Amino acid sequence: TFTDEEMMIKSSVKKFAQEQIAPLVSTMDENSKMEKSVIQGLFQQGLMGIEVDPEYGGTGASFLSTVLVIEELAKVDASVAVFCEIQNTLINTLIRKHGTEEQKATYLPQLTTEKVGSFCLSEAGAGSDSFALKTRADKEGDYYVLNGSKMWISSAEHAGLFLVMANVDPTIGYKGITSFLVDRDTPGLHIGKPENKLGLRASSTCPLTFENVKVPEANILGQIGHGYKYAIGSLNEGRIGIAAQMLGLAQGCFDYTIPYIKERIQFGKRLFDFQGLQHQVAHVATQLEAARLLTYNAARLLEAGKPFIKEASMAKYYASEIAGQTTSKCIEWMGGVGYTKDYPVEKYFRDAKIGTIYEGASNIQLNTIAKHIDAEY
Amino acid sequence: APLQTFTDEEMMIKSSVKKFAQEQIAPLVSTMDENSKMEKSVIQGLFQQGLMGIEVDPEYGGTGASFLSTVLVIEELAKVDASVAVFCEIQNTLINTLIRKHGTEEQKATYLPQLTTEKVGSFCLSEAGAGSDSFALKTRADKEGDYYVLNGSKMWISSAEHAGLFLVMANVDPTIGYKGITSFLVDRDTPGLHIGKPENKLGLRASSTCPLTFENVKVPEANILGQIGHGYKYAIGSLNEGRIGIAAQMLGLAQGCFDYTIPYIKERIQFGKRLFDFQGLQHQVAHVATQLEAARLLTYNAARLLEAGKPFIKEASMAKYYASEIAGQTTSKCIEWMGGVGYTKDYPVEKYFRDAKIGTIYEGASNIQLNTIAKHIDAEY
Amino acid sequence: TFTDEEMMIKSSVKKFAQEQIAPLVSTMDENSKMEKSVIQGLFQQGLMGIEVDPEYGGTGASFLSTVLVIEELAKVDASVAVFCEIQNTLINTLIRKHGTEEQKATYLPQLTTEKVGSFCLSEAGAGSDSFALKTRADKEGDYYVLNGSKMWISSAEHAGLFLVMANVDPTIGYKGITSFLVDRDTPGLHIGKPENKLGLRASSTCPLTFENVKVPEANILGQIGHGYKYAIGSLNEGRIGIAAQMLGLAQGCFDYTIPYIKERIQFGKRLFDFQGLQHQVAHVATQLEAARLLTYNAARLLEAGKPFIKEASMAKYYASEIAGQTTSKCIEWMGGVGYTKDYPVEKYFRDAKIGTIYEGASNIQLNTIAKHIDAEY
Amino acid sequence: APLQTFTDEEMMIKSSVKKFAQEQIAPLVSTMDENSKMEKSVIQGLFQQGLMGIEVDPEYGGTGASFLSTVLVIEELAKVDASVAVFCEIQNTLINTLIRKHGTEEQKATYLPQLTTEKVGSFCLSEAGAGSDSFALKTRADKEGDYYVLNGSKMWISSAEHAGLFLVMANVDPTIGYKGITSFLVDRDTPGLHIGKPENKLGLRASSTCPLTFENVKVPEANILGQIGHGYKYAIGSLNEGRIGIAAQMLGLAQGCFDYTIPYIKERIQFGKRLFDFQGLQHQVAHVATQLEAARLLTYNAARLLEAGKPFIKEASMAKYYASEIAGQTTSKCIEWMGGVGYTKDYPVEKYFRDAKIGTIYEGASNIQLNTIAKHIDAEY
Ligand SMILES: Cc1cc2nc3c(=O)[nH]c(=O)nc-3n(C[C@H](O)[C@H](O)[C@H](O)COP(=O)(O)OP(=O)(O)OC[C@H]3O[C@@H](n4cnc5c(N)ncnc54)[C@H](O)[C@@H]3O)c2cc1C
Ligand SMILES: Cc1cc2nc3c(=O)[nH]c(=O)nc-3n(C[C@H](O)[C@H](O)[C@H](O)COP(=O)(O)OP(=O)(O)OC[C@H]3O[C@@H](n4cnc5c(N)ncnc54)[C@H](O)[C@@H]3O)c2cc1C
Ligand SMILES: Cc1cc2nc3c(=O)[nH]c(=O)nc-3n(C[C@H](O)[C@H](O)[C@H](O)COP(=O)(O)OP(=O)(O)OC[C@H]3O[C@@H](n4cnc5c(N)ncnc54)[C@H](O)[C@@H]3O)c2cc1C
Ligand SMILES: Cc1cc2nc3c(=O)[nH]c(=O)nc-3n(C[C@H](O)[C@H](O)[C@H](O)COP(=O)(O)OP(=O)(O)OC[C@H]3O[C@@H](n4cnc5c(N)ncnc54)[C@H](O)[C@@H]3O)c2cc1C
Ligand SMILES: CC(C)(COP(=O)(O)OP(=O)(O)OC[C@H]1O[C@@H](n2cnc3c(N)ncnc32)[C@H](O)[C@@H]1OP(=O)(O)O)[C@@H](O)C(=O)NCCC(=O)NCCSS
Ligand SMILES: CC(C)(COP(=O)(O)OP(=O)(O)OC[C@H]1O[C@@H](n2cnc3c(N)ncnc32)[C@H](O)[C@@H]1OP(=O)(O)O)[C@@H](O)C(=O)NCCC(=O)NCCSS
Ligand SMILES: CC(C)(COP(=O)(O)OP(=O)(O)OC[C@H]1O[C@@H](n2cnc3c(N)ncnc32)[C@H](O)[C@@H]1OP(=O)(O)O)[C@@H](O)C(=O)NCCC(=O)NCCSS
Ligand SMILES: CC(C)(COP(=O)(O)OP(=O)(O)OC[C@H]1O[C@@H](n2cnc3c(N)ncnc32)[C@H](O)[C@@H]1OP(=O)(O)O)[C@@H](O)C(=O)NCCC(=O)NCCSS
Ligand SMILES: [Cl-]
Ligand SMILES: [Cl-]
Ligand SMILES: [Cl-]
Ligand SMILES: [Cl-]
Ligand SMILES: [Cl-]
Ligand SMILES: [Cl-]
Ligand SMILES: [Cl-]
Ligand SMILES: [Cl-]
Ligand SMILES: [Cl-]
Ligand SMILES: [Cl-]
Repeated sequence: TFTDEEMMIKSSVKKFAQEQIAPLVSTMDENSKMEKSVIQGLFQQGLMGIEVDPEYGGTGASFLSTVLVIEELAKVDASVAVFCEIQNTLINTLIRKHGTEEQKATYLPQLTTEKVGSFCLSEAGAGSDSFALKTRADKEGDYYVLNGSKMWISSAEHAGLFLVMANVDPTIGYKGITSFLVDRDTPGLHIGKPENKLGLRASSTCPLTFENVKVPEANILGQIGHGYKYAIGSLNEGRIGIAAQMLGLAQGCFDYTIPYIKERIQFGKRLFDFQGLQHQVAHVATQLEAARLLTYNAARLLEAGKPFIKEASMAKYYASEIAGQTTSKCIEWMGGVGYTKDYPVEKYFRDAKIGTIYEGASNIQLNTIAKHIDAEY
Repeated sequence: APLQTFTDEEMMIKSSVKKFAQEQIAPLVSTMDENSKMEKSVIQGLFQQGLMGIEVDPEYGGTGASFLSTVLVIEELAKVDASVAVFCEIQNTLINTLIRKHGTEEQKATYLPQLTTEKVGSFCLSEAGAGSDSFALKTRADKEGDYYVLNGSKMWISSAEHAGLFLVMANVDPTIGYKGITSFLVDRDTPGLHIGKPENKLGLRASSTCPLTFENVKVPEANILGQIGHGYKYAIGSLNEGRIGIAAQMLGLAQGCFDYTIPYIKERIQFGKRLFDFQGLQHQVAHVATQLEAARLLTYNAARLLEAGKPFIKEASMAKYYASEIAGQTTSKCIEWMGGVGYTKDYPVEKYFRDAKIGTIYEGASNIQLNTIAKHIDAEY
Repeated sequence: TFTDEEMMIKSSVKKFAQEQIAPLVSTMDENSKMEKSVIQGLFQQGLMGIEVDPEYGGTGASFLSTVLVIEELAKVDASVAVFCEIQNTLINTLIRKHGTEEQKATYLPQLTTEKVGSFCLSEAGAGSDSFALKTRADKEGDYYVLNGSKMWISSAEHAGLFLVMANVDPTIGYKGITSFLVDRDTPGLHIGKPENKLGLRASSTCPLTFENVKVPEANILGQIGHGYKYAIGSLNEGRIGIAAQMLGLAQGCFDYTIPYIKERIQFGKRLFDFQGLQHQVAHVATQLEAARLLTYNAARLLEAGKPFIKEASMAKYYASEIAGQTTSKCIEWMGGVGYTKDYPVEKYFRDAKIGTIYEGASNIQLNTIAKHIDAEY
Repeated sequence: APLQTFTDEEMMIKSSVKKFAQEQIAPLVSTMDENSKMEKSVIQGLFQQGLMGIEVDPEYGGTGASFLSTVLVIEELAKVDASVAVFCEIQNTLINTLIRKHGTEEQKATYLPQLTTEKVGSFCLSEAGAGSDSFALKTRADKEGDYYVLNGSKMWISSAEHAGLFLVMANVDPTIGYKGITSFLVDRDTPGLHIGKPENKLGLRASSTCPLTFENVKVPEANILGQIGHGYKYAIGSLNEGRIGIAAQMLGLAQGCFDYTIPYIKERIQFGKRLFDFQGLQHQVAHVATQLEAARLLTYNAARLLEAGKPFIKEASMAKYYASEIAGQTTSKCIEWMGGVGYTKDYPVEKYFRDAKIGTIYEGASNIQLNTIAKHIDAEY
């Protein structure tokens, strides 16, 4: 039961996705390249500043709107959904919450209209162990020198803004981790070739290297040493976003597959009429239902200002795990055609597999959930 | 708002039941299980606390609360004793609802004040040859003057040992199949009605479960509940609601089991660590917690859909299937997390395990839930 | 494919179980009491000395014969099976392997004819962490004083011999653990009342208290400080025994249930003809087949003198887990009648649940398998 | 003796294929996957190593080895590349077996020497309207003098791009249903036979999978393989063995993936620990190891049952179902254990994952395997 605005935004995104994205899904996947038409369409439609204030060109909508947009996009293409998720839930939120009036006035208008941001936390030696990051920041008078590397950076290929976590004092561990706003065009910053991936292929995923990258002191986001707090704070909200992506992906796969099994006839009946298959369908539908409830409930808790971290982890864990199961089963229900790239279900399957890995792997979600359970008893 | 946000009345009712269960039920749980016998004090308490007429209008002695209140009461009772919870669920969700929905004004005035104050009802559908296939029931009702004569048998009748009222589904015209099935309000002490000995069961042992036989049982024509030949409709309609009620029971028992077990694994030490600090065990606990959360949301959402007058049958089936399946998994894992002590009757987790197993069988076995969900999915595409 | 002797032993055990045990299963379960007639029959049939040399009244059979016997008994009553498994795989084996010729001459003739043995490792503070056992043994000239308590001792109510693990020097930790042959009627040895259990109810499970229990130095089994090794060695073999018990229990439950679902009619069909149910049955059958192959292969690896520990753990883990799944499903396939004590499937379900707990709980089995996988690469 | 105790010849053949696969196949696996194109060198190499006539008698240029040897060759190949394994599986367990078991002495003398040395065969059963329902195939064979004229189409034909021989199931009398189905030996260069474009696939990409069409394809009556109208029996007979072959492929690919992943999780450090030392991950690994072990035993036992002339169809279905299902779970878990690198094509685990998914679909989808298993269980009680 959504507000009028939430319902309108959902219907608008559904139309946009069907008309502007669906025709391109296959070719974007094949060539690991999101089309400019889609990217600029997202900005044009106000989908890159959903919660940002209108004064900065934002839509001014609710967090649940962002969730419904992510879900609705992912029903067509999970790659476009995460592209939208990163901008809204990681980049925009961090700048909204911790930016100075100066930083907000500068960056938010660009971020709602044409500039793409990348969230730069992970390194080769700091994946699940994010706070072991070795990218360092040395204060030299009016600027900081950044040295290190990042790995797996989503949207980096054409990003203009990099939100970079770097340690200003490695002798104090994670409490030296600080957030920096870094412009693309700066000596020493290199964005490498996008990875060649199993799925999520249209979402660029690039290595970064920082060779004596110089960042003005005014480009520190928030307080020195609090960057670890901002990283995991934004990722707590990001887990709801990834729950929504995984949900939408799984739903889109399911929605496509049921009409097929209704129409396909073997042994004189609809595939849907074999009870073994009906039971698998019903089991999966129940899991999709549970996933949707967990995702929306986490979102509503966040909106209400209630504790939501355990619930966000629960949604991301469950939705990502059941998206793997849903997509795997849909290929089977389709049979042979499901194994071919002429049908969409094999892409949903390839895309879903990422969900149990990024924004905190499944084991990490369970660790977080257990910590919360320990504190409740 | 979040699914766990309740009205003031819902919150107050939940709180009262928690207190009542802990004070009046918990000390008797073990004895009742051991002896397969519900205590009169507990039955009296349920009535005295208003828990047998939760949604019934205050004009008939009821509390006039929401359906979600009934769900919360069942859950809360089941955290302490699943057998007491089903006793409450049958009265509210099957018996009272059938009469509230399909009774004449005279029938409501006559039966509801008794059902809210002292009289227990039994729902009588199933037979030896008609379990999942309920509408193959062979109990027949033959019209003689202004009465019907009932002949046949029923099986698996819960609360029969104490019930004053039996809501009996019987066929008035077996040649038209299910469309002959009719609901009858049969009083306990009607000549020809025999209540057999209670089953010796794995769990839910304090809830009496008895066979019935009908030998020329005379029932006035006025004692038909609703329209002749619509008994099948009324039975399954009430069971659609009862499925949310069984979801609530399964949820509550799984939660009670889990809540008991976590403090133990935090306290118990092996290899110098709390059991809770073994990551394998932690992951299992977190996975189970997630399933409990999903089961809760499914159950409450089904209840809210029902309250909003929205379609709820698929969702009720989803809640019952899911809650019952994860109640089995939850209780099975809790025994393991407890270790050896979990396998003994000196601890409560083995009873929760035995009790949970019924949830995938009664009020429509799991396969039947899946068949129902599939029918709705086919209609949606 | 088995040897002529293995086939003959299996066939005679099947007969003995159906004629002498089956009629008593319900009552033994209801009363939590093993019948003396059943115990006498086990000894009389040569089932309590399966691999013991004929010198000592044994049957002189193979280890796989012991596995087949435990499986066949468990098809009728898991409680009777474990009684047999403890005697053969834990007690007899330890005395055969580590006994002096005088100890063998004394105890093995008794253990094959009338005397029941109990294996005494676990304590309240030492279950999974067995080697944290606090029962101590002090040498006082020609004897050892044992002080402490044990928990969960199977067969204790009837046992004339207790094989006890006690620590002779706790500063050395587990390397002080030593094994002692203790006669029932020794002062200071108190056997508590049997546990009131969920299942395996006919197998007595008692606490023991050792208040200054004096064991002659002649009654040390093996070398001092090597008791930890004997304990876990016998338990490696015991794990194959419990796999066989769990296999038999699950197979007996399955074998009972299939005729019912073929005979029972709903909606004008045999229950067996509903495809959802068929698929569940076929899935369980596949797991039963896999559990059997794991159990027998582990047994053959032991007999061939090949490494078998990883394989024994895999068998016990898998067979116990699928015994729980099989019995849970069988109740569902039977419907209402499966939930009543008038039918046998609810007992199989209560009995199966102990399989993932005793003889090293599932998590411990997985830790062991992981240690071996670690060593293979 | 344990199921992993082989004959000296079986051990020798396993070792030989391991060496061949590592030296001749491993370097090319990524290119073949990327290009969807099997390399000529690999196919030539399979023939040269004697891997395309494993069980064929030496009088026809075969090795005359055991069926378990074929299983071990398939397993060992799939550890490196499941596409190459299926290429070998079809030739040995479908094509060579059909002709060995049901060919005349003349057909054996003509075809087996070709098939053991240079000629690839395709097995042509499935159609767009006849997948799981194979025997609903509509390809017709009409008698015209001493010849049969084939008309229709096939779908999903593996190895078609390279095949010189097509074993085609066609119905000579559609009015008698499945009893009209007949196997035909059809040369690639027969007029009227057209091989369509290879499918663009999720995995198994180096194995060509093509549609066929038959326009008045004239076959001499001597080219019927076996008895007219028994082609349904021959086809499903060969598929019962092929199910053990696919079990072996799924087993080998899962094992290869597993074997690659364990050293990685031993060496990768996070939070100061090897990934292998996180107990949650350890338990997942141990669980997967147990499943692999169980799949191996099911696979080898089914093979040994077949060799002993014992009933093996239920066991073959159990092996294929179980191995395919756990290959999916194994490869899915390996990607997770690897983390980010597992999701990239620079590492080999994502290909195992994509390849494994075909296992639950071809050679009789999982549901069909369960149906077959159930039919045998019914006969046993
Ligand atoms: C396509 C893609 C896009 C991404 N997007 C971004 C991005 O935009 N910005 C960014 O900063 N990062 C991004 N990530 C990085 C992502 O968050 C990491 O891949 C993830 O955190 C896991 O790190 P890892 O790959 O180093 O795996 P590892 O940390 O090496 O984990 C491997 C396995 O070890 C297990 N494991 C690790 N630690 C524990 C533990 N303590 N307990 C139990 N199990 C454990 C994990 O659960 C996992 O199963 C992206 C990654 C990918 C693949
Ligand atoms: C303790 C207890 C209390 C009960 N309470 C009551 C009560 O108060 N009043 C009352 O009327 N009944 C009551 N029931 C009856 C209960 O609802 C039935 O046991 C249940 O509906 C199953 O019927 P059955 O036992 O005959 O099993 P069956 O119908 O024989 O089912 C056996 C198995 O077959 C499967 N199956 C059956 N049909 C299909 C199908 N079409 N497709 C796929 N699978 C199928 C089922 O899912 C199940 O797994 C109670 C039962 C018990 C055990
Ligand atoms: C009926 C019965 C009969 C028995 N028979 C005998 C007998 O004859 N003789 C005898 O000596 N003993 C016997 N046992 C004892 C049995 O072996 C123990 O109950 C078992 O080893 C577990 O010990 P615990 O009960 O203290 O549970 P705990 O050790 O407290 O374990 C509880 C849970 O914690 C988990 N856990 C513990 N350690 C770890 C770890 N390192 N990593 C991950 N998870 C962990 C366990 O897997 C389990 O899930 C019997 C027990 C029973 C119930
Ligand atoms: C890469 C590839 C290679 C192949 N190789 C060959 C080859 O060389 N030669 C050849 O002839 N064929 C080959 N096959 C065809 C393959 O065997 C079929 O795809 C398979 O039998 C499934 O048929 P289908 O694709 O039409 O799916 P369908 O028959 O439409 O099945 C779709 C789904 O419906 C379910 N279903 C169908 N019937 C039932 C039932 N009765 N009960 C319960 N569930 C049911 C299935 O289990 C599956 O989940 C190949 C296929 C592929 C994709
Ligand atoms: C967050 C992280 C890195 C912390 O692990 P670890 O180093 O073991 O953390 P801890 O020792 O428990 O705590 C360190 C600090 O983090 C905080 N913290 C840890 N998890 C948190 C969470 N989920 N939410 C908020 N704070 C958290 C702790 O409160 C502590 O801060 P303070 O000293 O100010 O109280 C880990 O749990 C995690 O989530 N890793 C995956 C990160 C991720 O999602 N990456 C994906 C990037 S986009 S694909
Ligand atoms: C309800 C029942 C018996 C019907 O099975 P079946 O005979 O296959 O039903 P159908 O042939 O699909 O339809 C029969 C009638 O019931 C209706 N119906 C079936 N399921 C229904 C449901 N869940 N809700 C409402 N109506 C339902 C049908 O619409 C039809 O009525 P109409 O002719 O008025 O449209 C079966 O689905 C079921 O739920 N069985 C278990 C019953 C149960 O829960 N027993 C427990 C008692 S307490 S333990
Ligand atoms: C065996 C036990 C107690 C060891 O605990 P743990 O902390 O892992 O011990 P470790 O540090 O691994 O090693 C201690 C010694 O035991 C040995 N050991 C451990 N597990 C072993 C096994 N499965 N087989 C053989 N030896 C084993 C080690 O080799 C070491 O001996 P050495 O010092 O001579 O090399 C534990 O893994 C276990 O299995 N617990 C359950 C015990 C059980 O089955 N109880 C049931 C009784 S009847 S229900
Ligand atoms: C075999 C097949 C096609 C037919 O199923 P179905 O319609 O239920 O067949 P049935 O009615 O049970 O029996 C039809 C005939 O086939 C026989 N048969 C069926 N399954 C058999 C099996 N597994 N082994 C041997 N014979 C079998 C029957 O005995 C009967 O022949 P007879 O009249 O001589 O006794 C189906 O079960 C199957 O296996 N489908 C998948 C086919 C496959 O593997 N395709 C892959 C090609 S390569 S990817
Ligand atoms: Cl803003
Ligand atoms: Cl991108
Ligand atoms: Cl009312
Ligand atoms: Cl009662
Ligand atoms: Cl789930
Ligand atoms: Cl001996
Ligand atoms: Cl005993
Ligand atoms: Cl399994
Ligand atoms: Cl030959
Ligand atoms: Cl090819």
